[PDB]
Amino acid sequence: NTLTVKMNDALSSGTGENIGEITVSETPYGLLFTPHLNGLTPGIHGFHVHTNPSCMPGMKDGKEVPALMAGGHLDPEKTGKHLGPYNDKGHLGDLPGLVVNADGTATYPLLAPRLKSLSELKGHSLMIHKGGDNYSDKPAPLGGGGARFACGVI
Amino acid sequence: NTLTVKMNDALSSGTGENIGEITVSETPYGLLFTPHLNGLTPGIHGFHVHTNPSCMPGMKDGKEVPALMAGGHLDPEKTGKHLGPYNDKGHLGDLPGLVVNADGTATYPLLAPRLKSLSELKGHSLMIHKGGDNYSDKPAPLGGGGARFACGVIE
Ligand SMILES: [Cu+2]
Ligand SMILES: [Cu+2]
Ligand SMILES: [Zn+2]
Ligand SMILES: [Zn+2]
Repeated sequence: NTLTVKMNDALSSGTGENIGEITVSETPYGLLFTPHLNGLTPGIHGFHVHTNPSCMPGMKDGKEVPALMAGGHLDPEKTGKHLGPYNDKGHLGDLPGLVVNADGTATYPLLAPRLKSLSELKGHSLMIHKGGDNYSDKPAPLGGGGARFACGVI
Repeated sequence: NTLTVKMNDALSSGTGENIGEITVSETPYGLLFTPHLNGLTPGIHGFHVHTNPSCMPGMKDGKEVPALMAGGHLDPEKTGKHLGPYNDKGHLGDLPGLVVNADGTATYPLLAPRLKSLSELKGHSLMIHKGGDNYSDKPAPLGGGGARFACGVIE
């Protein structure tokens, strides 16, 4: 049982290059996200599930913002707080930071214990930000992920 | 709720330099291993709990092998299979691969959902191998961790 999520670079002018795909599976402890991607800045990237089934860019006060139409972080309990994949009090869509190797690839598997079923990701999207994620709204909001680099509807 | 384990480079002649410590904490989802290490090769390293409370070098077939006395991967139900930290059918000691940044540091926290109490780690050891870990015995046995680079013992 799997979900193959294709990921594409998000541009302010639209959808860019494909950079691989992410395969999600169920384990006795939660959903496992096993990436197979390339062309990413080495390091740890914010990685979250967003509300809307779209990666389309959008205008914000007159400026085009990449993958803006994705909406915010999946948060069916309107917590309104970014606390990470290990805190039952924040965004349910908060996944562990994506690990990007030194050669630009991402292969390290990520476990999101709070997510249990493949039906929970239906009608949403997976996002990879430019920045990292400190699993909090301080000092920088939303973990400090900043701009949206790549996105997948799934 | 916390546990600290000092890690030391493993050499054939004995215990080497200290490279920091790993703090283990209990969470509603299992044991969390938060490393504070340095002096590792960038990338992903095999990271597992080993049976024996020892990091001393041993010898096997003509050579001195670093931290050999630590024994094998903690496997209570003698599965004999290295399936990773999310598979109940393998080594209970199988932790997620250790993430080492580009500057040789290790800080990325690792969650091992299969362990729920600090007590389960008592009388064992934590191991950091030279190679990675694909959570399988194929193509290479034991996720391909290979040689033992650093080790720490525990109560
Ligand atoms: Cu996000
Ligand atoms: Cu090992
Ligand atoms: Zn969030
Ligand atoms: Zn193992």
